[PDB]
Amino acid sequence: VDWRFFGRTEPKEENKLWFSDKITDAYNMPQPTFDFRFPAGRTSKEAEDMMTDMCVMSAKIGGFLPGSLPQFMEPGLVLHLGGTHRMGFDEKEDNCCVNTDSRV
Amino acid sequence: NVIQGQLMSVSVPVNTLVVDTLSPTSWQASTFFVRNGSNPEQDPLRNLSGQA
Amino acid sequence: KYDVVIVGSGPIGCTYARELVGAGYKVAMFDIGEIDSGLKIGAHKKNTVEYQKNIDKFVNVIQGQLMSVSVPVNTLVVDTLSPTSWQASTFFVRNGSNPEQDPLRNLSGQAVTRVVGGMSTHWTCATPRFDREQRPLLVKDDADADDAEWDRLYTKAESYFQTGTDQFKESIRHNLVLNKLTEEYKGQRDFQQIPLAATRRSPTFVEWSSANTVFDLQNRPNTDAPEERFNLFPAVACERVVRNALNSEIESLHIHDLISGDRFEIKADVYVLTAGAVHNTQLLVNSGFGQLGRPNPANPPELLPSLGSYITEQSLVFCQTVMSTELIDSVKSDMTIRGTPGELTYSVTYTPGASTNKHPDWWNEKVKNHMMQHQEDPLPIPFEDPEPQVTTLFQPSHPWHTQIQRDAFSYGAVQQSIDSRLIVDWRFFGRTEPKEENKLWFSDKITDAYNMPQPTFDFRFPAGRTSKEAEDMMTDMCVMSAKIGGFLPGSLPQFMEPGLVLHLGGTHRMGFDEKEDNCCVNTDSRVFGFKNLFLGGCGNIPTAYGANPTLTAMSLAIKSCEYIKQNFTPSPF
Amino acid sequence: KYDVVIVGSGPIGCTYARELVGAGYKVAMFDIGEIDSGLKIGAHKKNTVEYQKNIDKFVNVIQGQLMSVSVPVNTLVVDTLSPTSWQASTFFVRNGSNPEQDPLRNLSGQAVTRVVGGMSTHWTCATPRFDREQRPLLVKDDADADDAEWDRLYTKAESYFQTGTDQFKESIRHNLVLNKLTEEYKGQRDFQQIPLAATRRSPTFVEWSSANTVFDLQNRPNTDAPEERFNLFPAVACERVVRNALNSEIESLHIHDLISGDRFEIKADVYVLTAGAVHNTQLLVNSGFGQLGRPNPANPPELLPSLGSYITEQSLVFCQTVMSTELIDSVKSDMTIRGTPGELTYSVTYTPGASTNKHPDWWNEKVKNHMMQHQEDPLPIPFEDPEPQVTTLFQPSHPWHTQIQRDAFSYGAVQQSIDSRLIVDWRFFGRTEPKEENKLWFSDKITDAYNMPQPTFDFRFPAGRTSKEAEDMMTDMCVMSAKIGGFLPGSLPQFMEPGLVLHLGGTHRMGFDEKEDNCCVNTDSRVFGFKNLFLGGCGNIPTAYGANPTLTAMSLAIKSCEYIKQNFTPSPF
Ligand SMILES: *Cc1cc2c(cc1C)nc1c(=O)[nH]c(=O)nc-1n2C[C@H](O)[C@H](O)[C@H](O)COP(=O)(O)OP(=O)(O)OC[C@H]1O[C@@H](n2cnc3c(N)ncnc32)[C@H](O)[C@@H]1O
Ligand SMILES: *Cc1cc2c(cc1C)nc1c(=O)[nH]c(=O)nc-1n2C[C@H](O)[C@H](O)[C@H](O)COP(=O)(O)OP(=O)(O)OC[C@H]1O[C@@H](n2cnc3c(N)ncnc32)[C@H](O)[C@@H]1O
Repeated sequence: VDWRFFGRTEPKEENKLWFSDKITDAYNMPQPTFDFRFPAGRTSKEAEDMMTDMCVMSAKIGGFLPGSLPQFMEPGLVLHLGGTHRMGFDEKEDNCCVNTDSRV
Repeated sequence: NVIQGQLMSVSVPVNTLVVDTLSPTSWQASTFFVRNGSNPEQDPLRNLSGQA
Repeated sequence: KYDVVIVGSGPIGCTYARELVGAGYKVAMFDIGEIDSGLKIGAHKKNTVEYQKNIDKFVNVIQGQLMSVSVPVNTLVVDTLSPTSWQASTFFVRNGSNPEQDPLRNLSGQAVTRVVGGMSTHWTCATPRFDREQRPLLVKDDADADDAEWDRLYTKAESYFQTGTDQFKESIRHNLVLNKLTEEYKGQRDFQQIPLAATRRSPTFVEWSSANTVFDLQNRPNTDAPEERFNLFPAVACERVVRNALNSEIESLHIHDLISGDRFEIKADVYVLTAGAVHNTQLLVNSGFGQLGRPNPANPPELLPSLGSYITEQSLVFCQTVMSTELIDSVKSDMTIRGTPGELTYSVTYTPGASTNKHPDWWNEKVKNHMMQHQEDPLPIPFEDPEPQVTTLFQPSHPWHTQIQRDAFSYGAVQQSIDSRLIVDWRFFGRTEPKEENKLWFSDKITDAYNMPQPTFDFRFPAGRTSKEAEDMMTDMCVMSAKIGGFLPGSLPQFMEPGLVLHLGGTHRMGFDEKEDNCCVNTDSRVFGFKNLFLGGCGNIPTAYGANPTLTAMSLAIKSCEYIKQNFTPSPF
Repeated sequence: KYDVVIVGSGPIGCTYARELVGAGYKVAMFDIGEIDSGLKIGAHKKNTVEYQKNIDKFVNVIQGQLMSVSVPVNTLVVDTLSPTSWQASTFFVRNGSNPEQDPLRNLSGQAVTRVVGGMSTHWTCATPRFDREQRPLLVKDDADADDAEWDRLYTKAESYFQTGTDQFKESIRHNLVLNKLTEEYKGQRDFQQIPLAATRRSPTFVEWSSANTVFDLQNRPNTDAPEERFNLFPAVACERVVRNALNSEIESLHIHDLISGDRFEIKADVYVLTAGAVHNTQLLVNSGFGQLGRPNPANPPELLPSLGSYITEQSLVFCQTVMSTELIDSVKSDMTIRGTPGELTYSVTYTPGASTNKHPDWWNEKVKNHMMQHQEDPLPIPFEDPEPQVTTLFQPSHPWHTQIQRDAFSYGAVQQSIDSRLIVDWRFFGRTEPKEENKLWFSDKITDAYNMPQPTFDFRFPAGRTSKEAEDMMTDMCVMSAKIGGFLPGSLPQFMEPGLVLHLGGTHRMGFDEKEDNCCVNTDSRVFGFKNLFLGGCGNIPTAYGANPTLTAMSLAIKSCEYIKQNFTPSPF
């Protein structure tokens, strides 16, 4: 049995996806670059509490499989990236890019 | 394998792993230079290395 | 001819030596292994200046002297050989494997050490007492008297080992870990330093105890002990104790000198076997106790039917953690920190004696000095900080022993990327119910490297409580360790191979009545029916225990020595 | 105050001790390391009965005492940590790494051993002579006289080491390998047993030589040597030799007692440094020879400008093979074999003395007995067969040393599937041209675990001949080994990490003229300009060599002792 537990990440202004003005990708487009750390506070506290929850819960079904012991996966392997062009009611007030009609 | 076959990494930092078991006749650079499609802008410690 | 012969120069044999040499007996001691620890015979191998400056190297020394007890026949397929290479058509018995061994009913991790001083040349030195729930009875039907007997014996044992609980009191990391854990358990689990057989000599050097601490193993008489009589004979395999016909006395010991190759017999009044849990059993079975060969429930042994049954070994779980931001920041919580490290304006200061300080001035001085003198280093932990040595001892509500430390460890290339000061080891040790079906037996056909009957395990962790607790123990380590930091990749929470822990007991177990308690020795460690044969070691322990057993084994050995002293007279000098 | 002080108790220090104690000098010897080899001080650690019954365990003992010289700063990314774990924002200097070390210009495999007896406590004991093409000149402009000098010195060195070439003559596997290789090379390469410093005591036990063989390291005078004077002082770090102003004499040696922590100075007439290739250099640079810090071509050292330059280390390639069907079948070529193993009609017979037999009766007896008494075993090789010990020595046409053996090896789980009798190790060792740009230097800021200037390598294998030969050497091992069997998966042909081989030379090299030969010592191993300072060890070797260097180092040390004997008078007893 596989266990995958997925945590929530607070949006923080310092967490960015930006694009190189010099370097390009395979399609000659500006090369994507991440400036990302999991926020301190709630996000990190919950992530570790989440790991513990999976250890506790999974023990009810059986022991860990060697070679697949409890672990954090590499950041962004999960592919659930959001907030790169985020929605809100007011551009300035909600620090966002699109409205609730997804209109820029 | 099908999943792995179509996930292309977004930003790969410059690799700095030391391989010092090469033959003396093999060419080797004196630095860990930007290679193999790595992104030289990418700080390896502030990445989403798994993003694809 | 001697008064007493002791087989094995481990810390339990040395306990007998210490007591009986001191009492004026003419003692001989034999060990199959050799003197290979320095001029302090049987001393701890980690007590060199060079090891304590390169501590992770010591794991190699441990590995170098753990020889696997029973290896099953290997059936791994290698089909990438060249076509010209020879290959058998079957997975035949090879490379010292034991063909009697079922690979799925083994203690694959069980190993033995054959060197003077035994495993005490390399052990971790943790010497906790067993609480009542883990401990065999020495007095029946009076718990107070039983507690008093145990307290007196353990106190003497702690004396011999030089057990202390204060040698790591000035470690920042020790404190950091202990102080956090004790805050998080609501007063319902107590955390202390692991009781350690060790004496600190300086802030960077600890003299770990060993067999040598217990008894120095020098031949006597000598200048320091002109009226004592002791000889030690290394590289002598003890092969057989010779039973009389009535099974009431041992009459000699057969030995094989490994150097000359000659075989002798040695006469003593008293024979003590302290060859370890595995090798005590083997020597007994080779002498006609229990039985050789696959055991049959139809045909039980007539002599010591319980020998080699009810064996126990602990479940062991392990991980490492990387210390949390919260804890690293707390190290420096009392400091005012201004500027950027390495720049002209950088400073780290504290106010001595301030009441709002979390830490005493000794801590703050060390941290401030480290931070100001090593501005290239981003951690507040000083460089020669002693390692954490933390436990919460076994209790009914958490019936497992715990050790939270930073022991010698061979980090992989990627783990070595993590600063060692951040790394904490977790080892949790479970207790195993004694079950008659769990056995150590010996082949009637196959022999080991010393031409002795080959040991074979028939072991599974008992169903019920033992297995339920082991898994609850794994969970406890996941929960507890999360309070200090996340898991270190490559050292994620795992069960270790059965018997890697080396806390095997019950192979020649103690009780009040041979039949009623299904046992082999009485509370004097005397073999039932025999006037003059005693066994010492963890194999005597008949109970389900989680804590490290050597101190308890030693305590039983002191009691056994008292019996010998009360009943056998030393020969005249 | 002593006549002679020797720094280091390795086999080269013991050579000086042997010669000079014997000649009647009052000798002191210091070693930073401790006595930890048994009561035979400085003896080979593989000389226990237990290791020779469990030989693959000995690799752990070697690993346990090789401390890396210079480790670069690690920059491996671990990004699978929990978010609560502390992490630095940079790959900062940690875990004892050397921040001066360029990771791409290192000898990452270089390590040192600090124990009494040095590396001779664990070495492989191969003691070949160097042919002319590898060997420094002791006499200029007369090759015959040079050859005579070398023959006399090597002969004495072989005596001290107890070097032999016959101790493995009855190994089936030795023969199987040697006899095949010599048939396949058309008479143009000669194969012999590796000359080994060792004395066989029985068919399953070899007493490997060490420093102890050379000099027993017991204090004198003693009962065996009432008129000799020697003291050995372990756990003493030798820190500095004190130069006079004219750089013509050493005036004292500063020492640090590691146990008490006190620092002393010791006066002698003669100072000999035998602390190894790395640590001789370090002790000299700490005493003001050469220079501390990153070297500058602008600003060369005024004292011993060649110290720490022209360093050489060998290229080393390795694989293992699994013995071919052709060779395994040849073992039993003289046998008539009828029936199926384990069945009533199975038999294996030969005709003694038959002329058409390929093998002598001693071989055929062993094989027939093995095959008939172990019918469960599919191989014709007896179980306690000694290991192969085969070489073809360096020659102009194949300028690399070779060793074809079966040494201690920690096989992975899958390799352990292959019967050990089938497995053969290949190690080929190349020669490295001395180049001025190849350096060992010492940090002016960073210190090692003993508070001494931190060693740093600036090394690449020279372009040209050295690199061309190394790759030709790899190819030679692929070609040669294929004659015996295919490669063992997990041990495929590979270059080992630079300096793992531990045959570093040229760090304080010998020659006739300091300026002309770019060197540090003369052919008496005397430091140029100094009346009373001598260096011993592989660091003296100035040439490109492939063969194992210790015997050659020892030969130079005997010559140095002769000079000391001719020029310094022992003090009166
Ligand atoms: C391996 C080790 C063990 C250890 C541990 C960590 C490791 C890496 N840490 C421990 C700790 O923190 N606390 C604790 O209580 N125990 C720890 N251990 C285990 C401990 O070392 C053993 O429990 C203890 O050493 C047992 O003592 P004992 O004296 O009973 O047995 P021994 O040390 O194994 O020595 C027995 C000897 O007798 C010899 N021998 C064996 N067979 C023969 C024969 N046939 N003839 C003559 N002599 C024999 C051995 O060679 C040996 O020295
Ligand atoms: C590691 C080993 C080495 C070895 C080998 C296999 C391995 C696994 N096999 C070899 C073989 O088959 N043939 C051969 O010729 N060499 C082999 N080697 C290498 C060999 O062991 C060395 O070449 C030899 O031991 C060198 O001898 P030497 O006497 O020059 O040096 P040493 O053995 O390193 O001992 C030097 C000692 O001095 C000490 N020390 C170091 N620093 C100090 C200071 N500051 N003060 C006082 N003492 C110092 C050491 O502790 C040491 O014992």
